[PDB]
Amino acid sequence: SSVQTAATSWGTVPSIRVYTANNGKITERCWDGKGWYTGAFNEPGDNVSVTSWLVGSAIHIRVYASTGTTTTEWCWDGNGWTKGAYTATN
Amino acid sequence: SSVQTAATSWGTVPSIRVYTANNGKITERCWDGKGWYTGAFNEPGDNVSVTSWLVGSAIHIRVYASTGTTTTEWCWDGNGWTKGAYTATN
Amino acid sequence: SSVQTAATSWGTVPSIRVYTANNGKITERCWDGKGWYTGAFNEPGDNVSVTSWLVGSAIHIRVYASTGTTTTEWCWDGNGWTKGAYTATN
Ligand SMILES: CO[C@@H]1O[C@@H](C)[C@@H](O)[C@@H](O)[C@@H]1O
Ligand SMILES: CO[C@@H]1O[C@@H](C)[C@@H](O)[C@@H](O)[C@@H]1O
Ligand SMILES: CO[C@@H]1O[C@@H](C)[C@@H](O)[C@@H](O)[C@@H]1O
Ligand SMILES: CO[C@@H]1O[C@@H](C)[C@@H](O)[C@@H](O)[C@@H]1O
Ligand SMILES: CO[C@@H]1O[C@@H](C)[C@@H](O)[C@@H](O)[C@@H]1O
Ligand SMILES: CO[C@@H]1O[C@@H](C)[C@@H](O)[C@@H](O)[C@@H]1O
Repeated sequence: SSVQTAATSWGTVPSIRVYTANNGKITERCWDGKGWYTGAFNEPGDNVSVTSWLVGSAIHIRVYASTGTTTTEWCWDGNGWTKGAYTATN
Repeated sequence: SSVQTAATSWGTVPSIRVYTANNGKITERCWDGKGWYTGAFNEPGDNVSVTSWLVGSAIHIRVYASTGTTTTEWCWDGNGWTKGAYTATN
Repeated sequence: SSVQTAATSWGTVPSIRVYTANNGKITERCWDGKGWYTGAFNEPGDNVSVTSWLVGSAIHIRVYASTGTTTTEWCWDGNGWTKGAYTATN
């Protein structure tokens, strides 16, 4: 019905990422202290969750995008978004 | 049908905040080690996400509240809740 | 019928937990740096959120599981999942 969001943040600036699932597409908005901008994340899904962790100053993000019973993990490790090994039996 | 929640926590006590979206209104329950109480956050939304970060011992919280395609950011930085600069274009 | 997910992570290995609400049941998938495996968490809910915090190297997790207007908190504190004191009046 309404759009569905997930958010994560890191450091003390801070950096924030907000994922929005909207009519079966998930997009990303980004804050690194200098204003909101559109991020590179673009994947299909009706539902989104996210978690992230720092290794020093390098951010690692995992976005979990679901359509039906299939959840697909997407990984940011500094070098673009790549499909992760996550599987489930839903 | 069911209500929809988002949660964040910080420190080692810990402090926890649970946001619940219910029939278009989001409310807040709080734990700081001494029992659950109703927090000050009260905003419209059908969907809620949240993230938080520490700057030293000072907590900062961002709650993302959505109704239809409009997501509104709310900010706690120690001194009450204020509308954030987040915009999307959904 | 789309599933709904929540995620948390900790440390820098990292450890990740992904909770999936699916036809009124919430299940758990786990990563601690080897493969993905099925976790012990199994509770009723149409909606799930989660937060976690470290006390030293010991993980503490709180999962908020909602069915209708009733949100139930589940606690991992290193030995097993136990019902938490969380209440709300939804
Ligand atoms: C630098 O690129 C921005 O930040 C990264 C951590 C990701 O969230 C990416 O999609 C976004 O466009
Ligand atoms: C190195 O493996 C990648 O990162 C791990 C933290 C997990 O998210 C895994 O599913 C992913 O493919
Ligand atoms: C001190 O006030 C309590 O904690 C703050 C961090 C906020 O979550 C606020 O809504 C709540 O009432
Ligand atoms: C300083 O700006 C405020 O805090 C930032 C971390 C962002 O959440 C932004 O939208 C908000 O207006
Ligand atoms: C050791 O047990 C595994 O990890 C714990 C932190 C919990 O996530 C539990 O459900 C899971 O099976
Ligand atoms: C010790 O109390 C347990 O842990 C706290 C951090 C809260 O989650 C509370 O609801 C729970 O019963």
